[PDB]
Amino acid sequence: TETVGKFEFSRKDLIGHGAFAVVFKGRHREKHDLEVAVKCINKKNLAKSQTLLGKEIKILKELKHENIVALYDFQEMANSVYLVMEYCNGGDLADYLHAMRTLSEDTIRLFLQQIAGAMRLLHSKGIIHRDLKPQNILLSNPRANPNSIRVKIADFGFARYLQSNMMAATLCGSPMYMAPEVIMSQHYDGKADLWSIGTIVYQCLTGKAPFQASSPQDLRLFYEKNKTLVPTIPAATSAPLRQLLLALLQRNHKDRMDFDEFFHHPFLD
Ligand SMILES: CCC(=O)Nc1cccc(Oc2nc(Nc3ccc(N4CCN(C)CC4)cc3OC)ncc2Cl)c1
Ligand SMILES: [Mg+2]
Repeated sequence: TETVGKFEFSRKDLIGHGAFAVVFKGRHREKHDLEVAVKCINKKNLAKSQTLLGKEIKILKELKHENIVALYDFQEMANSVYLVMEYCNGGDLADYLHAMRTLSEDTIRLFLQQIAGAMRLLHSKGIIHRDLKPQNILLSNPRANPNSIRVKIADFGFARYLQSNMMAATLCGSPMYMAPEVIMSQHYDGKADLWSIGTIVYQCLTGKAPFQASSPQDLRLFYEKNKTLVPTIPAATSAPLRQLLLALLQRNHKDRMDFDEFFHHPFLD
């Protein structure tokens, strides 16, 4: 039993062991029914793990939202960092998709409405996530309201503030979810995240990536050679969902849907 402020956990109660964090279940030390997740350095990748967890503290201490995993406390030192976070008892979207194979439009809509709510806060704060993918979208059952299941965006280790007249250029994220401009080593902005979201939505709908390749390098070459990208959308797809996907999965960020359009899109009614 280790303690971090008013919280405790045991390293028996593993949640998961990523390359840049190890996460354990724990609880408040007074209020034992308040569950938490405690994120720790992965010493196999100490320097990078420490950097990412420090960056996550900097971003998350500024974000309170129902659809973003909450940072309850943290403890940063020269050689160790801990985050104490809201426990998401439903696990990740990736595991859910692995079981469901595909999601109905109504479920996509429920989840996407919540993601958009989170993204509205990020966009208003000038923050880009840069690693949106099903492994970083968590589910929580916190319930006498309709559709009480909650989506929570996690893993802000790669996120940054981006001033509204500036472009980012750091290469980070997961190749299969990365916007073309990102993986082609160009300058990008907040619309890179909208591509990632479009690819998650497409994956939920069809069970596949919109643009398949054998490796990151292959996917890059594919985007380089194809000046327009058109995802294959099933004929059964509703017209608002088809239009949303086509507007999100535009190769060129200038042509891609922007935030205001995304938040007010007919599909999300
Ligand atoms: C390798 C999986 C992992 O550790 N992934 C992850 C990714 C992002 C954040 C995170 O931390 C948290 N995880 C949870 N919950 C949670 C997260 C992941 C799972 N998995 C993921 C897939 N595995 C195959 C099974 C369990 C189970 C979980 O509960 C039940 N709740 C709060 C935080 Cl801060 C953990
Ligand atoms: Mg961009």
